[PDB]
Amino acid sequence: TNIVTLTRFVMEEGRKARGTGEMTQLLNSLCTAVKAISTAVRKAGIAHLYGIAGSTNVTGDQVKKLDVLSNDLVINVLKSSFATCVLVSEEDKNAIIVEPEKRGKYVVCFDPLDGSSNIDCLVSIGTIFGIYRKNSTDEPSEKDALQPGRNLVAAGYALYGSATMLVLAMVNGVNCFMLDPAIGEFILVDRDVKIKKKGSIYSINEGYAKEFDPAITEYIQRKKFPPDNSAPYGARYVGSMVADVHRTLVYGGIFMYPANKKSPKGKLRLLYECNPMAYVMEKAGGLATTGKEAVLDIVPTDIHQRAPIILGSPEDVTELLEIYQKHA
Amino acid sequence: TNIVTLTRFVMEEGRKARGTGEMTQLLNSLCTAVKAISTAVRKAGIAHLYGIAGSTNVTGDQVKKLDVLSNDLVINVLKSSFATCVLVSEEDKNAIIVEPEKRGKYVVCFDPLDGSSNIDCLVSIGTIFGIYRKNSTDEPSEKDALQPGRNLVAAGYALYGSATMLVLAMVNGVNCFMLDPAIGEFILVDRDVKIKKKGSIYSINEGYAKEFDPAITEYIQRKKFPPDNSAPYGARYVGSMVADVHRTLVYGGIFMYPANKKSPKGKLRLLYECNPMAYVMEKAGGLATTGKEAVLDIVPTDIHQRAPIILGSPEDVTELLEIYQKHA
Ligand SMILES: CCC[C@@H](C(=O)NCCc1ccc(O)cc1)[N+]1=C([O-])[C@@H]2Cc3ccccc3CN2C(=O)[C@@H]1Cc1ccc(O)cc1
Ligand SMILES: CCC[C@@H](C(=O)NCCc1ccc(O)cc1)[N+]1=C([O-])[C@@H]2Cc3ccccc3CN2C(=O)[C@@H]1Cc1ccc(O)cc1
Ligand SMILES: O=P(O)(O)OC[C@H]1O[C@](O)(CO)[C@@H](O)[C@@H]1O
Ligand SMILES: O=P(O)(O)OC[C@H]1O[C@](O)(CO)[C@@H](O)[C@@H]1O
Ligand SMILES: [Mg+2]
Ligand SMILES: [Mg+2]
Ligand SMILES: [Mg+2]
Ligand SMILES: [Mg+2]
Repeated sequence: TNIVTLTRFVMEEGRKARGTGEMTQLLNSLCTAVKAISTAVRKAGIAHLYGIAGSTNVTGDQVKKLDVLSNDLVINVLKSSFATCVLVSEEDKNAIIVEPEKRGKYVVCFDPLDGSSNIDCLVSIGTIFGIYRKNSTDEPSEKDALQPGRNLVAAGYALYGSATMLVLAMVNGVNCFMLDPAIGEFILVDRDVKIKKKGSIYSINEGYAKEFDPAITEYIQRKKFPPDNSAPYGARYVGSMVADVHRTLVYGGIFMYPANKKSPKGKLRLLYECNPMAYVMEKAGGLATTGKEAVLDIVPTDIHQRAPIILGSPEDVTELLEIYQKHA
Repeated sequence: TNIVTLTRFVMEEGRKARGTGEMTQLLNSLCTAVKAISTAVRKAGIAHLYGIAGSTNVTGDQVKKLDVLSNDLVINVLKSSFATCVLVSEEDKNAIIVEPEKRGKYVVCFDPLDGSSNIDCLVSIGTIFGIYRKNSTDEPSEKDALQPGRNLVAAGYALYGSATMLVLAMVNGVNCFMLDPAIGEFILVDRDVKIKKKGSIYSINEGYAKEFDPAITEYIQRKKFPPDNSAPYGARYVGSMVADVHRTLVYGGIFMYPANKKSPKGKLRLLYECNPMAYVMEKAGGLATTGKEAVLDIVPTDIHQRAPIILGSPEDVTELLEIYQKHA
C-alpha cells in the first residue's frame, strides 16, 4: 500500500495484539533514544565544544563522554515510557529499580554503547537490547533480569555505521529499519529477514590464537585450508560486536568470541550482548551457541555474567559444533 | 586562538603560499564534495525513495547508487574548482582531462568511495584523494597522473564512520578535522598527527593464509606467539582500507594487504589507494612499503596499476621488512 515507519509498525502490532499498550510505548521510547544517540555519535554541534562561540577561556575537557551520555539517554527515555520496572545496563553494577509511580511490566537489559575500543578511531558502534516481561509478583529486583533469553518478547540493536539502522526481532520475525536522519523516522527496508544457510566469511580475533581451544583451532584451519579443496573464507573483524553480527546477519557466515586466557567463560556479556544477538540470529533462522549448548537456554546467575558465543549461518555453526563433538 | 575550520586552515596555508590561490579553491571543492557524500552515505531523504509522498513515477531512471553518486559529486565539484586539469578515478577506465575552459594546474587521483564490500552491511567506508601539480608544460594527458607519490603536494581521506572525519596531509604534517554535520564545517581536532612507534594490533585478511609469502606467514605467527613471550597483538580488520588505515594512524600498529594468487601484485591501487595512505603515513612519521620498496618511490605506468602494501608504526613495519630481508 505504502511506506511503513517504525512508529507505524510498532503500532500495527499493538492493534493486532490488543494489549495494555506498554510495549508500543516502550519501543517508541527506545527509538526516540536511538535517534538522540545517533545524532551524538555523528557528533552534531561539536563546533560548540571547540569554541565557535568563544568560551571565555573556561571549558576544561569535562564534557560528559559519549559512553556515559548514551546510558543517560537510554535510562531516562525508557524510564519515561512507564513500561518498565527493572533495567540492566553494562554501565551499572546493579540492576536499576524503577520508581513505583512509573513502573511497567517489562525488564530491559541493554548496552547503551557497544564497541568501546572502536569509539576513538571512529569505527561503527551500537546500542544493544533485549526485553523481558516480568515473571512474577515479587517486589521488583535484579531477580527479573536473570531470565533466559528463551523468554525474550523482543530484542535488537541499533547500528551507528556508514548509516544508522535499527534491527528489531520479535516472536514473528526480524525487520530492518533505516533511520532517515533528515526527518527522524526509521523506514522499513528489509521485511522478515532470514540469514543465509552457509556464508563465506568467518569473524573472530585471531590475536588470541595461542589461547584457542582445539575446536576453534581446527575450525579456523578449515576456512583457510579447505580439506575438501573448496574456496577459503574471507576474514572480517571490526572489533565491534554490533557491526560484526550485523554483517553476519546480512551477508552470512559466522562470528566467534570463545574462551581464552583472560576470558575463561568468554568475554561477551550474557544479558545484554549474547542473548539479544542470539535471539536475533535464531529469529532470523540461524544458530547461536557456546560451542556446547545454545545461548538462549542458559540460566544466567549474575547480571554481568560473561558467556562464550558462536553465531551465524546454520551450516557454518553446525560444522563448528560438529568439530566440538569430535573433541568430546 | 580559537576554533579552526578546515576552510580557515586552507585559506591560511594559501596566504603563506603566496600563489594563484588554486589549491585553496581545490580543497574548498573537496570539502563540499565530502559533506554531500557524507550526507548521502548517512541516507538522508531515504523516506522519499520508500514512498512517503507516494508513487514518484520513478522508473527507467533506476535510482542512482551511492558509488556512482559519489564519483559524480567529486568529478563535478573538482571541475568547478578551476584548479585541476587531470582527474583519475577508480571508477573511470581513463584519466579525465578537464576541458580547457576550466583547467587548473593540479592533477588529482581519487577513490570516490572505498570499502565497497562494506556498503550493504553499513560498515565504515570513505573517500581517498591524492593531489599532484602538473609536472610537464604540454597538453594534459594521462601521463601527468603517472607520477611517484613522492611528488604529492596534498593527500588524504574522508572517513564516513560513526562520525565523519577528513584527514589531510601536506608537506608540513598531518591534520584531522571532525565534520560537524549540523553546520557543515570541519573542525580541526588533532593537530600535527604523529603515529606511534610500536603498535599492538595487526590488520590483514587471513583468509588468504594459504597464499601468503613466507615472510607474512612468519610475521603473523610472531604476532600470535610473541617469541619474547610478551602479550600477543590484538587483531582488527574492518574490510575497508580507510577505516583500517585510519585506526592504524590513531592507535598505531600495522595494516597489510600483500599479494596473493588472484592478486599477483597486490589488490589495492597505487594511485588513489596506496600512494595517498603511504603519504599520510610518512607525514605522520610512519612507513609504507610493498615489502621490497617504498610505495612512494614507485613510478607508475598504468593509472590502475595495483601494488602490495604494508603500512603503520615504523617499528612494526621494519620488523616485517627485516624478515623479508632475512629470507633474502
Ligand atoms: C546543533 C547544536 C545546537 C546547540 C548549540 O550548541 N548551538 C550553538 C551554536 C552552534 C550551532 C550549531 C553547531 O553545529 C555548533 C554550534 N543548541 C542550539 O543551537 C540552540 C540555541 C538555543 C537558544 C535559545 C533557546 C533555545 C535554544 C535551543 N538550542 C539548544 O538547545 C542547543 C544547545 C545550546 C543552547 C543555547 C546556547 O546558547 C548554546 C547551545
Ligand atoms: C531530506 C530530503 C529533502 C528532499 C526531499 O526528498 N523532499 C521530499 C520530502 C521528504 C523530506 C524529508 C525526507 O527525509 C524525505 C522526504 N528535498 C526537499 O525536501 C526540498 C523540497 C523542495 C520543494 C520545492 C523547491 C525546492 C525544494 C528543495 N528540496 C530538495 O531539493 C530536495 C529534493 C526534492 C525537491 C522537490 C520535491 O518536490 C521533492 C524532493
Ligand atoms: O578486542 P576483543 O577481545 O576482540 O573484544 C571484541 C569485543 O569487545 C566488545 O566491545 C565487547 O566488550 C564487542 O563489541 C567486541 O566484539
Ligand atoms: O576482501 P579483501 O580482499 O579484504 O579486500 C578488501 C580491500 O578491498 C577494498 O575494498 C578496495 O577494493 C579496500 O577498502 C579493502 O581493504
Ligand atoms: Mg557499553
Ligand atoms: Mg558491548
Ligand atoms: Mg570507488
Ligand atoms: Mg578503494
